Amino acid sequence: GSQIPASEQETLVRPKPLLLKLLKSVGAQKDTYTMKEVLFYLGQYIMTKRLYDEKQQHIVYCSNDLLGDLFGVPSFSVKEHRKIYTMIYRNLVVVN
Amino acid sequence: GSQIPASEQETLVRPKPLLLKLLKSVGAQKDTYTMKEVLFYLGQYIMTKRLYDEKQQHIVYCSNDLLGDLFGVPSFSVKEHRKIYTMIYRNLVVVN
Ligand SMILES: O=C(O)[C@H](c1ccc(Cl)cc1)N1C(=O)c2cc(I)ccc2NC(=O)[C@@H]1c1ccc(Cl)cc1
Ligand SMILES: O=C(O)[C@H](c1ccc(Cl)cc1)N1C(=O)c2cc(I)ccc2NC(=O)[C@@H]1c1ccc(Cl)cc1
Repeated sequence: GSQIPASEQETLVRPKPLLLKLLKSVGAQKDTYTMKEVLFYLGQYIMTKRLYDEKQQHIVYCSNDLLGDLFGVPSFSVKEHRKIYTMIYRNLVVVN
Repeated sequence: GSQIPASEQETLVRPKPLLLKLLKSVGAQKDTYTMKEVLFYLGQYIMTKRLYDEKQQHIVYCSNDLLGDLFGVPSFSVKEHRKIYTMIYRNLVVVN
């Protein structure tokens, strides 16, 4: 989360089928996570498939990728935390 | 429009306050347009403010532009025709 209220970073959530598959494919193994954990695994993911741009590393390109289907965009910046979060929020259910 | 029938491109619409200002900001001067015209002005806007990705030209990076707020995305592909129509529709009222 970095600059997302730490309180919000610990928010307990249940990823929907598509996001859950993304997570487990990189090593995750629960059905319930904290936002901070999702970001972490989503972080490994980006890193392993190298969805980042070599010369412009803070920009991710997920056009022809499963991530692109979850987020619904061809690219985003890892510097804009609030936007990534809301993009992640649509692929899960917040456990109350 | 494209991938979208001509019957749909000619649909009559009334942009909402923000999209309207957006349109008039690039030379438009009506309060009601056809989808085809909105796309055209929106095309000039994108081009005029150089919002296209230099190395992935089919991607409109509108993250830090008012266009980002209206479309609700940090970016989008000009190949996703139906998605663009949807984003535009949310910003207007179809003149019945
Ligand atoms: O570790 C961080 O603090 C940072 C981060 C950036 C934005 C947000 Cl919302 C949370 C965390 N982050 C990265 O900088 C990062 C960037 C790339 I390019 C690749 C991996 C990576 N690793 C991270 O753990 C996160 C991160 C992971 C997934 C996503 Cl979608 C965004 C950022
Ligand atoms: O001219 C077209 O047929 C095409 C177009 C693409 C998608 C849709 Cl839905 C309608 C029209 N189009 C562009 O390819 C385009 C691309 C860029 I990058 C910049 C301008 C541009 N000009 C256009 O007239 C359109 C277009 C304009 C605005 C938007 Cl939001 C999307 C496409």
